[PDB]
Amino acid sequence: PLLSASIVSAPVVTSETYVDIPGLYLDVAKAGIRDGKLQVILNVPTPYATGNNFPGIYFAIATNQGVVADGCFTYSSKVPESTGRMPFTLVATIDVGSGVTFVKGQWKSVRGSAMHIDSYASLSAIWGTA
Amino acid sequence: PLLSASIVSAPVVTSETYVDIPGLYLDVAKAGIRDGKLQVILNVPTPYATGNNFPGIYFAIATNQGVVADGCFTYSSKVPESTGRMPFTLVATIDVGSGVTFVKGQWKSVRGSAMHIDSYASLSAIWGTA
Amino acid sequence: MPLLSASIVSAPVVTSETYVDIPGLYLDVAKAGIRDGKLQVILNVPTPYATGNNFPGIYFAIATNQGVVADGCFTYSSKVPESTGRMPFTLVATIDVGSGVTFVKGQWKSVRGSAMHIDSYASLSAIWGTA
Ligand SMILES: C[C@@H]1O[C@H](NC(=O)c2cccc(-c3ccccc3)c2)[C@@H](O)[C@H](O)[C@@H]1O
Ligand SMILES: C[C@@H]1O[C@H](NC(=O)c2cccc(-c3ccccc3)c2)[C@@H](O)[C@H](O)[C@@H]1O
Ligand SMILES: C[C@@H]1O[C@H](NC(=O)c2cccc(-c3ccccc3)c2)[C@@H](O)[C@H](O)[C@@H]1O
Repeated sequence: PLLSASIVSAPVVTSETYVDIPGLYLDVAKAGIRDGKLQVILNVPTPYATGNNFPGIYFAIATNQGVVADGCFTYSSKVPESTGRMPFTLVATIDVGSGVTFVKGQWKSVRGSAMHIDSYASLSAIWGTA
Repeated sequence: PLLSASIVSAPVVTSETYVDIPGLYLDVAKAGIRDGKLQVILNVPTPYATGNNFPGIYFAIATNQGVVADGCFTYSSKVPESTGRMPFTLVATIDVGSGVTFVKGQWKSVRGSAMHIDSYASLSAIWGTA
Repeated sequence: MPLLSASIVSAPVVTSETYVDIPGLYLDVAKAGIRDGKLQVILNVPTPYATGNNFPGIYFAIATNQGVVADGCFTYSSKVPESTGRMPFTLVATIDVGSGVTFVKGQWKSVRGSAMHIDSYASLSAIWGTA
């Protein structure tokens, strides 16, 4: 039992709080998963951030109970000569029998960065047992 | 059933088109997979690129039908002081019942870059159902 | 369909010329009753950084009781980075349990004397299957 959602682009976003990346959503309930474990992979292979103060993006895996895992990339220069593509992957294993109905990908600005996904990205899950 | 192929190095390559990374090939047919879903992970943990115009590498997951997912890393300087190692992971979920016999890893130059893998890299797949 | 996972929210700062264990990134394959088959292992360190004076970086490894099965690194592209940016890292290996594997662990080693930092979420995961 394999869940997968993929996008080829997202709207540009700037946010001080975690907001949902449109299209990176897995309905666990719709697949009739009510117990057990999901290994979740948020894969954003070609993201970039724009800004004037060491830009970056915070990414999270979230369920109906909140954020379960988060991370980020940041550039190593204040004003990068060019905002290079910086691959990002996040892996978390969640318990469904806690009352999980959904899994989603979120993002949040680092230091006011504008966040960009303009190519393929994916949210995936494999089901198993404790 | 768990598919896996790993390499410890590849030849240096420059290409304006996607070409196959030698050794990163999964034979779905030989494994007797003709239906269902594969979650594929292309993992190139220690790549780098060389060039004079903001180097990088494009990576793709491809089947007998073509590319199903792609991404890249790029540096953030035109002529990096040193071409740092830039980890890359791509994840895609494919339908084997569409006529898939193989899954392979490909790469393509960014702006004429020379592409380097000189350490471990892997192409993996887990089979499941919808 | 057993799913193994270990996660941390931080580790101690480390400088090491040799691979050392990242505390908390450990999977007991035996205790889970796995004695045969294949594990697909993912080491995920999404927000690491390194500090140093000479193009800093970190080497990461997946290891078993038999030794290292896979390794990689990130490195910065400047000798003395203006700031040590967070550089996401993932390593994927598929191992055989029936060779005498009891455990899987995450390791790290300095690049050029770097100090190694994990101060946020990181994970070691495994999915069991067969050839
Ligand atoms: C923000 C810039 O984005 C550039 N990339 C593009 O503008 C671009 C244009 C067309 C296609 C793609 C692309 C294609 C396949 C997969 C991902 C991206 C990138 C990239 O090369 C630079 O280093 C920099 O990060
Ligand atoms: C291109 C350069 O490559 C260097 N890497 C090596 O020269 C090197 C030499 C021996 C072994 C390895 C290695 C070992 C394990 C896994 C990956 C690479 C790297 C690296 O330190 C620099 O920052 C830079 O990106
Ligand atoms: C070493 C620096 O680390 C900074 N990050 C932090 O200091 C920081 C502070 C509080 C929280 C977090 C964090 C939160 C969620 C996930 C990961 C990290 C980072 C980062 O923005 C910079 O670019 C740089 O790499």
